[PDB]
Amino acid sequence: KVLLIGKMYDEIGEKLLAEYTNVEIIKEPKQHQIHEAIQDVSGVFVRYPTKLDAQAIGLAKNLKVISTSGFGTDAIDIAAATKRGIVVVNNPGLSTTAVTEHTLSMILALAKKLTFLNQCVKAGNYLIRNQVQPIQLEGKTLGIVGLGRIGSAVAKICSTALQMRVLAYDPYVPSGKADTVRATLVQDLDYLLTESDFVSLHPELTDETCEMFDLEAFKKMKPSAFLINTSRGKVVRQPDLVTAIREKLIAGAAIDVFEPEPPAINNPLYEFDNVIFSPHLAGVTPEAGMAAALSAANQILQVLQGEKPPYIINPKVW
Amino acid sequence: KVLLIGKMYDEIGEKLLAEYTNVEIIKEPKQHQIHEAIQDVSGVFVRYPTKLDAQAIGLAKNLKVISTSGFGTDAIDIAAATKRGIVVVNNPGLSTTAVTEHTLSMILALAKKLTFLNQCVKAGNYLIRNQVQPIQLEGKTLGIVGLGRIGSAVAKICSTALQMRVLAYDPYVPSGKADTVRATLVQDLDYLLTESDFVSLHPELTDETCEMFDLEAFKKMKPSAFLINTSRGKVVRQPDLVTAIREKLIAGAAIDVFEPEPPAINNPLYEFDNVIFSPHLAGVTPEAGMAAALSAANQILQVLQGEKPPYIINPKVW
Ligand SMILES: NC(=O)c1ccc[n+]([C@@H]2O[C@H](COP(=O)([O-])OP(=O)(O)OC[C@H]3O[C@@H](n4cnc5c(N)ncnc54)[C@H](O)[C@@H]3O)[C@@H](O)[C@H]2O)c1
Ligand SMILES: NC(=O)c1ccc[n+]([C@@H]2O[C@H](COP(=O)([O-])OP(=O)(O)OC[C@H]3O[C@@H](n4cnc5c(N)ncnc54)[C@H](O)[C@@H]3O)[C@@H](O)[C@H]2O)c1
Ligand SMILES: NC(=O)c1ccc[n+]([C@@H]2O[C@H](COP(=O)([O-])OP(=O)(O)OC[C@H]3O[C@@H](n4cnc5c(N)ncnc54)[C@H](O)[C@@H]3O)[C@@H](O)[C@H]2O)c1
Ligand SMILES: NC(=O)c1ccc[n+]([C@@H]2O[C@H](COP(=O)([O-])OP(=O)(O)OC[C@H]3O[C@@H](n4cnc5c(N)ncnc54)[C@H](O)[C@@H]3O)[C@@H](O)[C@H]2O)c1
Repeated sequence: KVLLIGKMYDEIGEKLLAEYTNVEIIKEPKQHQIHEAIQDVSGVFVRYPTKLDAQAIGLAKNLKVISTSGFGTDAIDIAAATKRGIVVVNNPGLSTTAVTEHTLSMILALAKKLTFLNQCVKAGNYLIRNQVQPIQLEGKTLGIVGLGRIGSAVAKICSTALQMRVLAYDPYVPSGKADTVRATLVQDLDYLLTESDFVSLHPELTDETCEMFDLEAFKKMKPSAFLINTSRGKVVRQPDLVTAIREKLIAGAAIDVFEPEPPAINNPLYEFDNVIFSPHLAGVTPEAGMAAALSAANQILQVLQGEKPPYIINPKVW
Repeated sequence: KVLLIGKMYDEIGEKLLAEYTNVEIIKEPKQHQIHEAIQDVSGVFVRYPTKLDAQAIGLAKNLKVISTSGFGTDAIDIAAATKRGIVVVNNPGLSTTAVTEHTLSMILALAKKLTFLNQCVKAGNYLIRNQVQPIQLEGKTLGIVGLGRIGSAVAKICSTALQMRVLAYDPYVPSGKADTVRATLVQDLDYLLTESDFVSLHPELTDETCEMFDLEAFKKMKPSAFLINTSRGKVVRQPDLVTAIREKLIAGAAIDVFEPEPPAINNPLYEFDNVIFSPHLAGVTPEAGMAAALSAANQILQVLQGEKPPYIINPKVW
């Protein structure tokens, strides 16, 4: 009595759901296919970015729970569920460890000039060791923008294990949270820009953070400093980032998120040896996919058994 | 009087020697320049790889201490110094943090397939994200070969911060050292090979460890496992490593040390996308150079004051 609008990130969530419910799978949804199989179901799983409009909720009679595939909920008609007594739940933060490790990977890679030194050896220029010198992270200053799930885990590892001085900028967290991860929360963003040897951004994308890192920000940063962005592409005004690299306002950057996405085949950032990329894979591990599949599949069984799930979007229904 | 055959890695070691001794510096030393300036000095610092033969030792009348720039001592005639009552000291272990960070850099890089994913994006193959999936380190098993200065620091960070199960193989270490870094010391090496998802080498190069990682070792390793070598090139028999990669006995490797060194323009390892390189820079940071310069400069002053230095190579002179 459950419909899967799109496949889950891991098959374990499908096997678990088949233990307790009659499961139906729609693989590539169109405007008409969804409804003719949604009219009688009691639970629905929506894969981002597939959309679920008011026409779909109106036809699902026994529907009691809507679950997204991840944090994204913009494609779902929340209003149609709050009035009808339907609880809607998302699955956020289940790739926190993945991006935390991925962020660390890019900080170390920039410090050890990894991708550059790899090509030099691969092209027989092993003697580049006489001209290039890596950087030791122990003792350097890390600037964390956004002390959320990822920012805290990154801060915790860099301050204690890597023995870095971690500054944090996040006005929406209690003043005592930065001390729990041995970081120092600051109130002025300019202070974090001038003092950091590395700047890694993990904030939510808001109207405030949209293009928060423009040319005005890059000027304040040390010329030897580096930028890491695993959050969202729009957080950095990319032309100003191209300017900072070319005019050497910063020593380099590591980029997992782009604007626009996907980045064009001839992105000007590709030319620089001090900029490295990953194709938006920071939170894409097999383990993270299982967690999203489990959390989404399991919260379905919670509502069908009367238990309050942890990630309700409309609390006015409980 | 103290002679510097070559500059120290940092000027701080030279300033310290000038505080207490009459210091002379030869920047690009020749064999005959050494002879004409060593006759009256009482301490000498030799920058690798310059050689100090019996002819130079024989001409140094007031000589009481010889200090190398690092761990390397093969260019010094120890026998000719041991006979004349001259103490020889090296400078090992002064880049422990550097190699620890560099080792971590390569473990993360392999897990996130960094250089491969970097080239794909830079060449317009951004859609490689649909075919390749990174690895999450949390929960995987790290096999540390050699639980010394570097092996312990790598173990401590990987066990607690990165949340890995850390195994260690080292028959010459007390059983309780692995517990101080939240690792598990094992007595059978085969156990570490079969259980590890990552194997990182940090042993001393002895006749026991010489080519310790041959084809028999690679067969026991998981096909999904990776190899990291920042210790010495002879610890891995390079042909067997080339075979293991090509026959897919292991998932990849990271190499900072080679045998032979330097690697040629046509090293067979270069063809593979799952093998990454650094040109023997794991322990080469500005901080590491300062520490080595201090230790080398300090052991010179220690012998000139009658104090026993900690890194004597020929203890039979004391
Ligand atoms: N991929 C990365 O993560 C990363 C990060 C930082 C720097 N780099 C690269 O590493 C190199 C060193 O970093 P830096 O900040 O000290 O730059 P730098 O210009 O301040 O000093 C680098 C030295 O190495 C020499 N050199 C640099 N690039 C070379 C090349 N392609 N071929 C031959 N010789 C070269 C230069 O003559 C210079 O003296 C730069 O080319 C930079 O683009 C790469
Ligand atoms: N590259 C990937 O694969 C990937 C995966 C997951 C998440 N992300 C992104 O990484 C980022 C971090 O994720 P998260 O789980 O930590 O989110 P989160 O909700 O846990 O934390 C976001 C933080 O941003 C802070 N913040 C809000 N406005 C700010 C501002 N003006 N200045 C500074 N800080 C501000 C908030 O107080 C919050 O603590 C998000 O933007 C998310 O979309 C990327
Ligand atoms: N740190 C690194 O640089 C690193 C580490 C491991 C693997 N790799 C590379 O990543 C790729 C995938 O890793 P794997 O161990 O899972 O290999 P795999 O043989 O287990 O299969 C990988 C999957 O991705 C696809 N794929 C593999 N190589 C591809 C390529 N060059 N272009 C497009 N699609 C490809 C295949 O269709 C397959 O389904 C391999 O090419 C491997 O050499 C790089
Ligand atoms: N730039 C570089 O890449 C760089 C820098 C420094 C050192 N190194 C090399 O890496 C290693 C540095 O490690 P370290 O500083 O901790 O030295 P270390 O002496 O403190 O540790 C070496 C360990 O090897 C262990 N070992 C000896 N025989 C073994 C065996 N048969 N099996 C397993 N383990 C054995 C010893 O018990 C010892 O603990 C050395 O090989 C050194 O030459 C490389």
